[PDB]
Amino acid sequence: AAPTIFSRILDKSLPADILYEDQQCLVFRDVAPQAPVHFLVIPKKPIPRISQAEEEDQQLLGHLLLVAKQTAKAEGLGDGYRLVINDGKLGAQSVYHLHIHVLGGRQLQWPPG
Amino acid sequence: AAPTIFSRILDKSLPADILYEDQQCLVFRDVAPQAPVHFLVIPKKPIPRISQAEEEDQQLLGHLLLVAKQTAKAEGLGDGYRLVINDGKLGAQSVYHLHIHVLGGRQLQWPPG
Ligand SMILES: C[As](C)(=O)[O-]
Repeated sequence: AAPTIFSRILDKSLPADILYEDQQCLVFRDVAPQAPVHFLVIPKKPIPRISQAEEEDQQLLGHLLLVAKQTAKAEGLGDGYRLVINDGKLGAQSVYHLHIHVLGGRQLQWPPG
Repeated sequence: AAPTIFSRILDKSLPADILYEDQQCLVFRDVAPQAPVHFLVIPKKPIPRISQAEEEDQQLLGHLLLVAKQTAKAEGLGDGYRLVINDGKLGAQSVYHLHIHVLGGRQLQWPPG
């Protein structure tokens, strides 16, 4: 039944560098950054993976992408960035709580893994 | 906005392998695939890049993520996949019309470019 590590970031049990918070979501820096700017946008609702989002999540999912781009701008990513959502094993999903990676501050390569 | 190659996919002047279409969006296979399954989810509203989405796009943005995961399921991506949105030069955004890449059918690496 126990929730993921992200539930303990959300309830502030685990210290994190939090960039933004509202009643729907939380934004915090990734502690294993893959770029000079690397942060995560997560819903408070513990959707485990994008494959398990439902129609009722439409507004929340749109809010997560708007918060990602608002936070990218606040972090100074004016020359481009990348949003990544990993689902399951082949996506290399680490924590089974929905998160959007935001990466910037270097040239991102193609393919994206 | 200037016409892009996506304008020619949307008006069906440029043939594509179209997986899904509704009032709000179009889904078609990427012609330079980076994985055995690689398709694009695009809005019909020509938002040039995620950095230029606005609050009024919330419902559309949520719809694009739900169509991405519904189409991933229809394409048999039950072992995981990756969603990628590129913004601007450092994101390696090729076409200035908002698109979500969906990649599956192989193990995606980390970092994601
Ligand atoms: C051919 As493309 C739209 O993945 O840069």
